[PDB]
Amino acid sequence: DRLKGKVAIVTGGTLGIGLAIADKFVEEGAKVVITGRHADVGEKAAKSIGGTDVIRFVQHDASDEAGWTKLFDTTEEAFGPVTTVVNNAGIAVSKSVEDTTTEEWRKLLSVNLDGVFFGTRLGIQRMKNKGLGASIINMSSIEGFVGDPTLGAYNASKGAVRIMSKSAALDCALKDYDVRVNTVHPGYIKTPLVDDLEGAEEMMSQRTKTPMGHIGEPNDIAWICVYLASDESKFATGAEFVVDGGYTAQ
Amino acid sequence: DRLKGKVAIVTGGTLGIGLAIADKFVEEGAKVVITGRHADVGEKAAKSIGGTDVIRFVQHDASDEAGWTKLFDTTEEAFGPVTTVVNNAGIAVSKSVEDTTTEEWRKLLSVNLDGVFFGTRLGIQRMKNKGLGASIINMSSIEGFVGDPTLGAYNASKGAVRIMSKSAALDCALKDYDVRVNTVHPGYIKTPLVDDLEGAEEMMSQRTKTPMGHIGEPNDIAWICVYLASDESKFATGAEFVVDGGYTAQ
Amino acid sequence: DRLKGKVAIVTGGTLGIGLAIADKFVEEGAKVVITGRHADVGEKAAKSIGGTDVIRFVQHDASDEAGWTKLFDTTEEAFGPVTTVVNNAGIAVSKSVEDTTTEEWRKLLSVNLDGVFFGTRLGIQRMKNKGLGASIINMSSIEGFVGDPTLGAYNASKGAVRIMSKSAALDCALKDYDVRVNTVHPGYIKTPLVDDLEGAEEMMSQRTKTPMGHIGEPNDIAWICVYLASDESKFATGAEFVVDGGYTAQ
Amino acid sequence: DRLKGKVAIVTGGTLGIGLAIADKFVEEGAKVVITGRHADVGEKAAKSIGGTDVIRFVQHDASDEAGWTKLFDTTEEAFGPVTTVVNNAGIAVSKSVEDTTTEEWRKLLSVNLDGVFFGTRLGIQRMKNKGLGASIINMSSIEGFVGDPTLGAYNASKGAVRIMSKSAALDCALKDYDVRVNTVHPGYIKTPLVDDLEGAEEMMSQRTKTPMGHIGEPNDIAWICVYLASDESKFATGAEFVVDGGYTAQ
Ligand SMILES: [Mg+2]
Ligand SMILES: [Mg+2]
Repeated sequence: DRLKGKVAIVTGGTLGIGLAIADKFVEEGAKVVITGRHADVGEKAAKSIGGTDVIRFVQHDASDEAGWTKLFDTTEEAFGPVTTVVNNAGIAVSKSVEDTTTEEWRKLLSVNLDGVFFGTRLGIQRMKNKGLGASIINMSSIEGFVGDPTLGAYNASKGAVRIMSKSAALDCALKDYDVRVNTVHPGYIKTPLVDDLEGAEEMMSQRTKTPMGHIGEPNDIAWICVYLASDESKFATGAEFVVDGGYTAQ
Repeated sequence: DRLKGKVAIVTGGTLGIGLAIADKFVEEGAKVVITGRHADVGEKAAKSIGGTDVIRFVQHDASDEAGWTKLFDTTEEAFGPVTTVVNNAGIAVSKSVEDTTTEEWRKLLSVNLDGVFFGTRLGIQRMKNKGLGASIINMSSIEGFVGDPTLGAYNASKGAVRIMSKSAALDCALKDYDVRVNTVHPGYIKTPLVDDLEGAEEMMSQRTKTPMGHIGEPNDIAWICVYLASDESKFATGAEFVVDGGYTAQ
Repeated sequence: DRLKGKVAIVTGGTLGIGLAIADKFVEEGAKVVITGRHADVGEKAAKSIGGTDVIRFVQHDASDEAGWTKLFDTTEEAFGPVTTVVNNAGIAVSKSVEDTTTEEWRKLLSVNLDGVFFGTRLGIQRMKNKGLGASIINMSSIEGFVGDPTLGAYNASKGAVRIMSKSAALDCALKDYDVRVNTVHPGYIKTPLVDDLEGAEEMMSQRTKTPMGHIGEPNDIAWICVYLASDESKFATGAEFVVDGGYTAQ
Repeated sequence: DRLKGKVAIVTGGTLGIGLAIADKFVEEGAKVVITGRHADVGEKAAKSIGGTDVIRFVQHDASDEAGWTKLFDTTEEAFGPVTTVVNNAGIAVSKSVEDTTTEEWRKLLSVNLDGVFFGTRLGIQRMKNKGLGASIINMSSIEGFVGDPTLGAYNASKGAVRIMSKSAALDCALKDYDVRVNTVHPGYIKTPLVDDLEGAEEMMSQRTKTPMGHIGEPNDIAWICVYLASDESKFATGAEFVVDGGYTAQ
């Protein structure tokens, strides 16, 4: 068990990428709380992985600052001290910077940026100085690395997460908090969200997009998260982890 | 005159970096509108560079979305079609991610991020398809590249500006808008803000910080902006320009 | 066993980083050939990890092009088809670009650059199209990311390894070779070489160097290589993996 | 005259990119020595820009270490102390890492890497501590940033130049040598070399390659070199300058 004794919060954990991360975390012996906006989906999501001795659903909107403090108390009350925060909750808008409304601009940043900030900030306050091998894993993207002309606000959010985590990682390092902070940069990953977008996977699978000629699967992101959640990565902080089938290598 | 016929809006243009950018722009034959929050500082700032045939002050808070539209109308009414937007307005908070209040978080992002978004978006809408050699120059930072443990929210903002601008450049490139978008990444620059911070220049001048052993001067940032504003840089877009005395090279 | 059925060649595998990589690889069920220049060191290195059913020493200088072919034949004869090449062999010279003799320049590049090229090229030729989950792992450095004023030729080499590997990954991806190529970028790692350098660990442990306040240990590099060698990382190619205690994050 | 009093050596200066750099340098008032392997081409190249009071051809192979010392003596004897070295000489091979012969591997690195090293090293020794506003400009590439599956050895060379220059820049900075070192990263630039390759510009102009939909012209690289050669860039060292029509921004 590579995550023995670990206690993790995975936001957006009821579907797609966060679901697999949750799945593999429990598999490696961690206790897990997954968050989502819908109780029915969330409960069934948690149950699909295991019983309440290893995983629980908690309804939480990642942009809900007050809820974050509650989320931590509930998790600790369930499983004990939190060791791992995976800020995975995120939304995407398909708009150019030119075509981005302010309502869209602020809605997306509310989840993608403020949510990652709330979880990082709270995670540091709660996990520092307890010798937990604590780990904050902030879900950025390939869109944190390069631009996409139709993902303006998303790019801003993922680029914001990338460098902020470095800020967080340095602080924790310098203050011996025993908290690492890192970013994971998924390329295109096959999720039900992508399967809803007609022709999207086909677009993403083009060699000019993803060199390997296919997009990834949620477990590809899950395994890199396990590495970063485990003490195997005790010397890695402030770094970006790219799993994109070669998207950003060209 | 390398900026002949250019018409520029320089936000935060009444002091430090934006002041010199304005100064050199007029020197190269551009017409310039500078923005600031204080009229007494702003008017005198404009007068120190030239008369109203080449430069004007406009009171505007860069986080003021509605004001951005007024700013464009006033500039075009004064000088004709805008060819150059310099998103330079920005504030800094000296707090770790851990110690960052949400008010500080939102105040800083409102100027540093929303303001760059407002000016980029409006700038694209207003400058596209007019064959102006149009140029959007977004002021990021060395803090868009690496972390600083006491600049959490600032890192987030400058990282957001870095990758969003890339989004913007691609769209403009792909759509033949004749608008380039680029980022400038100043290192430590001697400004009245820095001279107000006791011992700050001395900290920034340490070789572990700035290899050259001194910090820069506003004209150092001014000249790279001129390059980016002129048609000498017609093939440069979506790229980052670093002037930091070697800060990020180590 | 995360490396079940894997067959690996670890160059420079008799000491420090390559030693632990070899150690953990066998631990995860891989068969391993380690290379070195000295038989007494090498044989004992192999014996310390296991018997000849799981690990063997082979005397080979990584700059030895002809030897590379012998190395592959011996490994396959011993263990079957090679699935994993770890280009880890490398030397360092403590000279500025200014003070670098051409002999030092060429000696270092012969091991650090030519050796990684020889092993990548041969590895691709030998491992492609066999459905092995084949993985080339090229040992770069933090010195592939940023400069060091007293490591001129080393920077050149590690920067060469970083971008060449990307070339390699794309080709393998685009041609469906089933070979991934990635780079690992160790920061300062406690090795017998470092313990031989008086005061070196102390210099590397300074917060201006390594934020965490200590340097790493060979197992820190070992575990990221395992990740990259296993099918957990099947969607990762052309990417850089940084384990440096935060060195490059500031 | 932005290059008043400057004395520059431009290798590969008889054609394409180096030719324009030479052209614009003289235009900005610098004295220039251009190098090439053919006397007839070189002489006519120099004459096309001006008389021997402002530019001279010198036959030199950039991989010729001994010749470098001669090149410096001849230039200084002609125009006085050298202030600017532009390492622009370079060759490309269209081979994958897999398909790269060692003869090709070593030939390309001999010009692209050893040549840049010889010029950087010699430039530092000769230009330091003379208050010349000295500038070393090393021609890397977009291929110093991302991989290309058919430019294996080229990628290695341009990635090597990128990080080595940082090494050089840090050293000069830390030692107050008054020498900056920087890299320029051309994307696709229309040269007679490209015009010789059938369908190449058409390939390079595809939106999936260069967002702007066309490739650049030698003067695009020329102007960024002028900036870096002038004292306008006195605070820029160890940085990469990307002029690629958006190639690397996606
Ligand atoms: Mg750094
Ligand atoms: Mg790319």
